[PDB]
Amino acid sequence: ELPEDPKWEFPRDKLTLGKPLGEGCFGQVVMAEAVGIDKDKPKEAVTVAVKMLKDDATEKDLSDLVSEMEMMKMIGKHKNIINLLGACTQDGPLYVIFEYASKGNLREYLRARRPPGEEQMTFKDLVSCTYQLARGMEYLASQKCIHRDLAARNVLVTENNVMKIADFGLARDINNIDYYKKTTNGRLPVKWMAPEALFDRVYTHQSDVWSFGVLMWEIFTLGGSPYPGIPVEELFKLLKEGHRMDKPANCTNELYMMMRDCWHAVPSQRPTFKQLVEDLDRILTLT
Ligand SMILES: */C=C/C(=O)N1CCC(c2ccc(-c3nc(Nc4cc(C)n[nH]4)cc(N4CCN(C)CC4)n3)cc2)CC1
Ligand code: NA
Repeated sequence: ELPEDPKWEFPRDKLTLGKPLGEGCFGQVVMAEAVGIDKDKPKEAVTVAVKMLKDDATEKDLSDLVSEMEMMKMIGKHKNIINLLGACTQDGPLYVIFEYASKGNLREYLRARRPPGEEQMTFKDLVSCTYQLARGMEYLASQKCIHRDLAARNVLVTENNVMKIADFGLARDINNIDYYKKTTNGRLPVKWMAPEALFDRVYTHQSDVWSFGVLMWEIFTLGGSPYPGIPVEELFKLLKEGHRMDKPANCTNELYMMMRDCWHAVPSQRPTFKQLVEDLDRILTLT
């Protein structure tokens, strides 16, 4: 069925599925206890998150879940990327086992910390969040990975408020895009997507940078919805004409100019992740 990969395999007898965390796209995610998944402590149970198919799964859903698991393998480890811990790939349903982030996705996290007009985000927190995600994305870029679905909803927050890029279902090696074919990039959410991904059917690191701009806007509006009141059907005409989202209130001119830089029409005129990391480092240090 699936070719065995001993390096990553995890005994099913050692995994105890628990309460569900939620559902979307090609899968479901449940909380679980894994005994000895940290090999240095073979009798310790760790709380983990298990991604598996839903009952109404399609062939494509399975393909996507396999693709995500395989991608997590190719990427290697980093503090701001959700860690693959192992997989049950043999003699039963596909379980992809990830490190557990207790606080769920960043969009809901930020929305829950909006003031009345479960605590409050400081400016420094927002910049920190942004910086962590830039570092994650820089590392990703260096591993030849394009994520293609960057967005607040695809970031998980740990118990200690560490930001972890997640949901690698759409992620590709940079060389594994079907350039110029009309079906290419057809499953990317339009409001986070670089124009060239649609108009040219390509996807480079600079396309991810565009998405990161949108994510920055989400962060600074505390989980606001991009292009409020503009239907998806009308976006791409407005973008060709040079329309861009206005500056969020609790955001500096400098950080807004960085967003606008990520949204440069010309992909090559956008900053790299490395430049974003350096700039955010400087700003975070100063605050
Ligand atoms: C469509 C893209 C895609 O691949 N999916 C859609 C969204 C689905 C989803 C993912 C994650 C959660 C989720 N996860 C966690 N923790 C977690 C998950 C992982 C892999 N590691 N840690 C926690 C939560 N919550 C929900 C509300 N609780 C109050 C807090 C914890 N939710 C849900 C859905 C995946 C597939
Ligand atoms: Na089914």
